[PDB]
Amino acid sequence: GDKKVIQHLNKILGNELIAINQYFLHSRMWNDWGLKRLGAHEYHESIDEMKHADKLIERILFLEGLPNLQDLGKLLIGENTQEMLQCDLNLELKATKDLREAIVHCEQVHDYVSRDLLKDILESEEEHIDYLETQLGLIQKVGLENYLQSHMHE
Amino acid sequence: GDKKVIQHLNKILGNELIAINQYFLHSRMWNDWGLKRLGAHEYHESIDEMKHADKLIERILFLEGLPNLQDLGKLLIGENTQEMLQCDLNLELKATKDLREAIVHCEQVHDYVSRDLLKDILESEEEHIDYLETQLGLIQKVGLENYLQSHMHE
Amino acid sequence: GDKKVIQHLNKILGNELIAINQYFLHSRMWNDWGLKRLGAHEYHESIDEMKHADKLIERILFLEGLPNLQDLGKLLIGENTQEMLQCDLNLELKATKDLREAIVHCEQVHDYVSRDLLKDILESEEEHIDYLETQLGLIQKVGLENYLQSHMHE
Amino acid sequence: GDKKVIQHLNKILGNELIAINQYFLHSRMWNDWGLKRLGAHEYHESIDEMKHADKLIERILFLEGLPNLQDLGKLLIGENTQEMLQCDLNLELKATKDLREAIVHCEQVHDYVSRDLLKDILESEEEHIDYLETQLGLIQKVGLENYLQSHMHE
Amino acid sequence: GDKKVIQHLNKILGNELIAINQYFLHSRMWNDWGLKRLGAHEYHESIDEMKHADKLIERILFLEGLPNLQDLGKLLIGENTQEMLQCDLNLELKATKDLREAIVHCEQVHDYVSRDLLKDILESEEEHIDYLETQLGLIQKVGLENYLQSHMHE
Amino acid sequence: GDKKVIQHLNKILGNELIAINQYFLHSRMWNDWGLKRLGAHEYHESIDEMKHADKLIERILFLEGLPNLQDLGKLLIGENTQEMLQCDLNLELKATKDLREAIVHCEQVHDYVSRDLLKDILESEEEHIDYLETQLGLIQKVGLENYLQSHMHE
Amino acid sequence: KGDKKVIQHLNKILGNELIAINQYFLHSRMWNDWGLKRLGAHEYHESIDEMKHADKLIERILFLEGLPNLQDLGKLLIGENTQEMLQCDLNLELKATKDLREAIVHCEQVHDYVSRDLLKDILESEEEHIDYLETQLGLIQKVGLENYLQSHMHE
Ligand code: HEM
Ligand code: HEM
Ligand code: HEM
Ligand code: HEM
Ligand SMILES: [Fe+3]
Ligand SMILES: [Fe+3]
Ligand SMILES: [Fe+3]
Ligand SMILES: [Fe+3]
Ligand SMILES: [Fe+3]
Ligand SMILES: [Fe+3]
Ligand SMILES: [Fe+3]
Ligand SMILES: [Fe+3]
Ligand SMILES: [K+]
Ligand SMILES: [K+]
Repeated sequence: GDKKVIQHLNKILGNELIAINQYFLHSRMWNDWGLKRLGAHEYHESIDEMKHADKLIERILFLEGLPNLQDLGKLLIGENTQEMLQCDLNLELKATKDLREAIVHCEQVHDYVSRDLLKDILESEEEHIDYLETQLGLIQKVGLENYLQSHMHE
Repeated sequence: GDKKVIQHLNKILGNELIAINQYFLHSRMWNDWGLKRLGAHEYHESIDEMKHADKLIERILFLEGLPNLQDLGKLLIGENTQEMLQCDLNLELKATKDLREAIVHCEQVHDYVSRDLLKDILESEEEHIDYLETQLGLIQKVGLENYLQSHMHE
Repeated sequence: GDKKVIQHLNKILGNELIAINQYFLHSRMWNDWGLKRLGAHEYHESIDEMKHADKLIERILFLEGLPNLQDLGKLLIGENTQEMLQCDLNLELKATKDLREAIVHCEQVHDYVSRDLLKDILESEEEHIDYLETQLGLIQKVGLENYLQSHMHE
Repeated sequence: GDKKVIQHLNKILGNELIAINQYFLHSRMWNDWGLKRLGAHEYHESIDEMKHADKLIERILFLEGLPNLQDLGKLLIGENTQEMLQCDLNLELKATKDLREAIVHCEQVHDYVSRDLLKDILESEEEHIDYLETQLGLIQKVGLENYLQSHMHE
Repeated sequence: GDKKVIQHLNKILGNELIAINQYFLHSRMWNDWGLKRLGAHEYHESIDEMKHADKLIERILFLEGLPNLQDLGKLLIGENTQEMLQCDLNLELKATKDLREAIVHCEQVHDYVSRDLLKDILESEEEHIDYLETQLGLIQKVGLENYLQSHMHE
Repeated sequence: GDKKVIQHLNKILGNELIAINQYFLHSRMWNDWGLKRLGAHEYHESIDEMKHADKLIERILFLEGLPNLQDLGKLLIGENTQEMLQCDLNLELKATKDLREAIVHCEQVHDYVSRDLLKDILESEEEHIDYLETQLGLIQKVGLENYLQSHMHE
Repeated sequence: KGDKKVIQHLNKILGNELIAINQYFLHSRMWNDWGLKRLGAHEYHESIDEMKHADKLIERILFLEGLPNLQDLGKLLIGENTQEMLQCDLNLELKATKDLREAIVHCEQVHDYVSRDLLKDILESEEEHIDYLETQLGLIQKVGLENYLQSHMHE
């Protein structure tokens, strides 16, 4: 296994480990505030990131690298719904950037299986961005109090 | 079966007895107003309190005491959804305090089974607090009329 | 809502609230004593009286008065099976009486729907009387010990 | 069959005929404006009143009088959700009153089956009253636009 | 594992061993006599004590202590029903006492899991006590012959 | 019932009571050590002796003797798998022998039903001997470590 | 509004579960890579138990109005064979067991019995795990390392 691929993989893994904690905490927060629809959705984003992290891990061990679950980067914890979303969105725009750089590297050293995995993960983070923007947009279109009312119940 | 524990059990029973009538009256008031989702939850709060009552009466009789269903304390009856919610919270903060005081005493006299009964009751009373705090929070985040709107239907 | 009708209702409601606790304690006393068939029967009487209180509370609120769950008259707790029965009977003989008086009044002011409610409650309370007198009768016919023996199991 | 009781039945009938049409039109109006949930409720209100009319007609016929389906009094047709609710409420306050006198007369000449019929009808108009009052108050408590909103979908 | 806890556990275990044999013998005695409902209830008490023994054994072994099933204390074998109940009752009073001591010692060295295990055993022994006291109480109220009569058939 | 027969019976019962505790202990020991196929088979051996005891108790009693659950003989506990198996085997050899003497004596006084019951027990204790001897021979044929390995998992 | 020191023990305990979650997950995946699929699966389920404890701790903290700290990750004890891996996990549980015990005493002190109760259940579950670990380790001595890994190839 090419040595920089494993580094790019562990960099993505770093990004997924942050997201898991950022999204989990954010979910629980929304739950404790009684905004249980945002709590459910955010809870699902978090489980998603865990499964990306799992795939990455298996891939690294396969290529004979060392998965680093030790270094946890910086959690972006908002203190209200709108910040909370904007943070996740910032965290995604970042992982989106790193994912692209990795896929480039993989393509360059003919590691097409790793490229494929990254490509799948990227499709999913992009779906997440779509959800996030839409969410922010809807707040402008219906107003914050309404938007929040609509995520009280499931 | 120690006599001071039983004074405690009667005191807790006295609190449940107030909650029952209060919650139930609040339920019927929310229903008369068309706020049926609030009505229905309060009713279930009322019923949960009826089950704790039963538990306390059973325990007391077993311990060879005399359950007091006669002295009924002060109902805190609000006259709108915010006061009503606040009164229930004042009641559970009170009821929670006497629960801890009764627990310390069971521990002291080694009445572990009554300790456990009281702790179950406690945890439930603490979930009720979570509910009430969150509701009050929601009214702030989404505005009174939206919160009430989201509580018309079940 | 005629002002005196509401008094009549709140007064009946007052009697239902005394019946609830009396019968419930009676229930659990019998249960503690190992007379599980009386205890079960009495527990259902206490539930019947709870459903009556509910009907009454709603009607009062519909009539735009204030249900009074704060006042609690005198429980008649007995100390043996025969006394407990005689108590529940005294209490129902007294309930029956206030019910008739309330019906007379509803008729006079033409609140026929409130009268219908009470006549339903009435009938149910006369069935309670019928059960009570039959039990007292049975005790004389089979003897106290036989009668209790037939009420150990469900 | 008493001459005056039949008169009273035909009067109660006249009131039902009016209600049938007023509620049916209000139903279709709310349906036309996209307020499909008021539409549906109000449609059921209309249907109850056709069942009352049918009951009344059979009774008149059994008592050998002539049912009068020819005289239709004044429809109270609102022009917005609030005028429409108030029209129905005025209609039902008037109907209730006629019912009360009708019952008094039946009682007087011992037509207890006609009184029983009219009392059932009465109860049902009182529930229509409870429904209306509650809506009117919901409107105050959630605001006209939130109220209309919650009544768009079924 | 703390050495005094393990001695407590082995002591309790010793109780349960007594109770298993006592309750079982009392069970077959009652069947032999044709009092099958007492026989069957007493059999299930015996079984219950076996489950408690097992759990104790698993715990001791886990705390690397050595389970003592070698020393069997003194049985209290009654000679008629009244006496058999009272024995079981004395045994359960004694065992209760020891359970409470074990629980103090556990809490004190911070063995909160063995505490929990004991608190659960205790509550079950406290239920056996209620059955016991109750049966003794019933022999008074319905008389001895009647009570045995009521316990011939299952 | 012959006075000697009962002594023989109470002796066999004295053997089953040992076996029960010994096997039960051994069982929990193998489960502690993670050897769950031996733990579970040993536990079933326990249950089997519990059933034998129960039959002896019933029979003794029917014969109007006093079952003796008081004297517990000498548990033979091993401290490794090989010893445990060898102990259970020693104990079963000793029981086998007591059973044969009892059978002889029953035949002599013509207590053919007790002979039959002991004969059913005997065939069961010889099945167990078969198992043990086989286990021990399997330890020679495939090696200790292999044998234990083969008994780790259900 | 919960007691400040309780919360601190709570975040502390949460902090222990975040380590267990990662340590256990990596061990699970390593054993999988090696084809020790039975150990893989078991460790995976141990990782999941700890994600669940963490979830309850996060809910409690918030309920008591504190700030859950998912930001500081303590030190993962990664072993490099099956015997070290089990022994690391064991160390990790003796450390967790301890912090848990102190946090419970504190709760009893300030009468927060609902938080005590939550910790007492986590505690039990970690003691269940120590039971498994010690058992596996002892099994390695009784049947031999090679046999033992053999019985943990398949599920
Ligand atoms: C001594 C005080 C009371 C006690 C101990 C008590 C106890 C109980 C219990 C144990 C239940 C069964 C819960 C279940 O469904 O599992 C119940 C049900 C109920 N209670 Fe109470 N209660 C009390 C007072 C009241 C009061 C003041 C009301 C007011 C109306 C009330 C209304 C009801 C109603 C409507 C039910 C539903 C039963 C059914 O519909 O099947 N109770 N109660
Ligand atoms: C404006 C005049 C009326 C309109 C627009 C109207 C409309 C309707 C409609 C749409 C139905 C549903 C039937 C189906 O789809 O199966 C219905 C049912 C019915 N109508 Fe009418 N109706 C009117 C007047 C009356 C009158 C004067 C009566 C006198 C009795 C009446 C008696 C009934 C009865 C008994 C039913 C069946 C209700 C049931 O399900 O039991 N209607 N009506
Ligand atoms: C006087 C001595 C004992 C007798 C006569 C006895 C008898 C019995 C009997 C007849 C059963 C029912 C089994 C079946 O029908 O399948 C049983 C179950 C059981 N016994 Fe015992 N036993 C004795 C001692 C013990 C001891 C000392 C232990 C543990 C130390 C024990 C543990 C158990 C357990 C765990 C069960 C299973 C209960 C269940 O079904 O959940 N027994 N016993
Ligand atoms: C922030 C710390 C974490 C928390 C609070 C957390 C929480 C959870 C929860 C509550 C579940 C649902 C459990 C169930 O009911 O089955 C879950 C599932 C799962 N978690 Fe985590 N987790 C965390 C970190 C991680 C990490 C680091 C990984 C991998 C390295 C991971 C991988 C998984 C996987 C694979 C599942 C199963 C998903 C599925 O199949 O539905 N989690 N987690
Ligand atoms: Fe949404
Ligand atoms: Fe809500
Ligand atoms: Fe509505
Ligand atoms: Fe009866
Ligand atoms: Fe009985
Ligand atoms: Fe629409
Ligand atoms: Fe028989
Ligand atoms: Fe295994
Ligand atoms: K809205
Ligand atoms: K009899």
